[PDB]
Amino acid sequence: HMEQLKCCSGILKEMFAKKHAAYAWPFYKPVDVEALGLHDYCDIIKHPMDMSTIKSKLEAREYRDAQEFGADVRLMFSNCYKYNPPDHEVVAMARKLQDVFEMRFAKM
Ligand SMILES: CCOc1cc(=O)n(C)cc1-c1cc(NS(O)(O)CC)ccc1Oc1ccc(F)cc1F
Repeated sequence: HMEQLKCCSGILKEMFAKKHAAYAWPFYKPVDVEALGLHDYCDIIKHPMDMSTIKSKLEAREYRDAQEFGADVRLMFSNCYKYNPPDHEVVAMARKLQDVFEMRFAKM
């Protein structure tokens, strides 16, 4: 249980690294509704998620097991697929970052 949570920090650190930075940058900080002009984001997305919030929740003790961590990382991607159109640039970036997460998260 304790060993799994330490590995979860390693997955988040890889996602934050310069290697994946080209498609991981719109997921670093929370979705800015006022700056981008996304008036209906809070209406459609009920539970918003970002890499900084997952990092903060992990830095504390919000997740009991790795499954709770995974559910939050998958929520971040699910929010991107629900709100944005299927042909948007951020959707393709979410798929590439999910490919990185799913590969490392499965190997534990
Ligand atoms: C209209 C798309 O807006 C978003 C919806 C969404 O679901 N996500 C996860 C992110 C963004 C998003 C948020 C920020 N700015 S921010 O400070 O909030 C985060 C750094 C910056 C870019 C963002 O996306 C893109 C927008 C245009 C483009 F050409 C490619 C993009 F990738």
